[PDB]
Amino acid sequence: MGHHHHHHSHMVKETTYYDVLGVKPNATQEELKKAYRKLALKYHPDKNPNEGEKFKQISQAYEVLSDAKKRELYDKG
Repeated sequence: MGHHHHHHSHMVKETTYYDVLGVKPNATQEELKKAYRKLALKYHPDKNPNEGEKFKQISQAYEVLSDAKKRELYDKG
C-alpha cells in the first residue's frame, strides 16, 4: 500500500506521452509543468534511482510537453 505508488499497476503496453506524465490530452501548458512536478516528487531519480528508468520517459515527454510548439509538431508528425 501507500501513496507513493497509488496506481501500482504492472501493466504497461504502449504508454502515451500524456500517460507518462499522468496528464490529460487537454492538459494545459501549466498542467504539463504540474504533472512533471508531481511525478518528480514521487519518482525523484536522485531519491529513487530504481524509478529513474521510468523517469527517462517522463523527461523526454516533458521535453516536448514543456513546449507547446514541440508538442504540436510532434503530434503533427
